[PDB]
Amino acid sequence: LAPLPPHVPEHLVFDFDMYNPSNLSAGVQEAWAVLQESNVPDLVWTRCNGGHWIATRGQLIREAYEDYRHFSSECPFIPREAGEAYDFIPTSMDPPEQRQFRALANQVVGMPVVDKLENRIQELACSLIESLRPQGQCNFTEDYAEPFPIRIFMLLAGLPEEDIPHLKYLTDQMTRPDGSMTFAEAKEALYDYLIPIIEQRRQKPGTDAISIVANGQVNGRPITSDEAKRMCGLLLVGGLDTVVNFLSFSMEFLAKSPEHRQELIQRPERIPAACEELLRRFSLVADGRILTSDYEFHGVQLKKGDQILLPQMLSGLDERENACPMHVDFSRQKVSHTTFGHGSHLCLGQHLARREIIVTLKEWLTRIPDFSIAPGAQIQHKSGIVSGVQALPLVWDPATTKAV
Ligand code: HEM
Ligand SMILES: CC1(C)[C@@H]2CC[C@@]1(C)C(=O)C2
Ligand SMILES: [K+]
Repeated sequence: LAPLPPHVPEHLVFDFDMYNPSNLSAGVQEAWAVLQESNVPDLVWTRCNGGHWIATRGQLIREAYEDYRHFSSECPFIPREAGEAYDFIPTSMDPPEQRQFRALANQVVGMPVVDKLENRIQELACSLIESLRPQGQCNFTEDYAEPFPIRIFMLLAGLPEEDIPHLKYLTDQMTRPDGSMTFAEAKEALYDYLIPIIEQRRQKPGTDAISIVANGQVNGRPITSDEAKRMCGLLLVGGLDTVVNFLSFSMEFLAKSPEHRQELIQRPERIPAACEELLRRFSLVADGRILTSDYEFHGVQLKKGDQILLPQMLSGLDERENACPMHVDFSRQKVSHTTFGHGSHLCLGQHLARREIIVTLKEWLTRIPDFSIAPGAQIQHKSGIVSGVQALPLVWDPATTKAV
């Protein structure tokens, strides 16, 4: 626990640890939701992880993402040393400067590429599921959650699949560090990987995402090698540590809820709406901002340089935003969340992510309609900048499945 700063009143202290929350065994979203109990103020100070503010309600989270003059993306991660080393583009930049880089990132991960990759996304989902179908069991995180999104990103990026173990290790040290590497060390190893590839693709431009970023233009002028690396690094993290985790939270839920499986089996056209409700209930990201100057926000004095965690996960879990927020309702009329961000840094890979999710739900339920958590298993979650699932053993009777 770090020393309570003079300007922070004792009454706003709530020592929540975002990398190892106290109620983790009840589920990671349940763990973070203890910040929304009756007794907790809208804005708390935790002495964990060097000390920082935590906005616990959607209203505050949304408001702070909107106000980039007061809440800057220059230092967006806790701990402070990770935020300071963080220099990915466009996420480490505030408008106006940030905006020219979004258009180039959109070219490689936006709807354009989702349409280039439509056939391969569909084919890989169906192939991986058909291969598992006759087995009557799988380790979902290793057998589908990782390979499906990761192989698609490595295809898009023109990178060999043999590089996956190394890159997935490094990306995971930036979001759920095990202690072996600091953020700065993981980030520099990621750049060390990309440096030579970017120079080669600048000399001999190809069709892959690294070539397109490395030879791209930003508001009509050529991107620099340095800028290309800082954008590429960010795409590698997005590709290897977002959807990968979300798919396991969703499959864990479906394995525990036969009535929700039945609803999507009976009415497959509800899968897009089901995806959005699952994106709210199993929201999983939490980054934040740094105060650019002293500022009074919602009755609380904030000081220049103070870090504030604005958990994207928390907005849709707020009861003031959604009634009975821990219940999954595929017919929920107004599904409000900030799972993909809020403000000018809204996720650019959200269309790729929703396609991957929707394809997985549809193709899994077509072939393996009935499945459950392996008998006796207790599913364990992990927390960080992006939360996840440690392992997800599933079982089913092959006699209830069908080959397409
Ligand atoms: C379930 C999946 C995903 C979730 C929940 C998610 C969540 C987020 C969030 C919350 C942000 C904003 C961060 C901030 O404001 O500091 C963000 C930004 C971004 N995400 Fe996604 N993401 C997902 C998938 C992806 C994928 C597959 C990619 C592909 C690389 C990707 C690429 C990006 C990019 C490039 C940005 C930066 C936009 C900017 O800073 O202007 N994301 N994402
Ligand atoms: C917070 C995020 C999910 C968003 C995209 C990848 C991520 C870890 C970043 O560094 C930005
Ligand atoms: K920084």
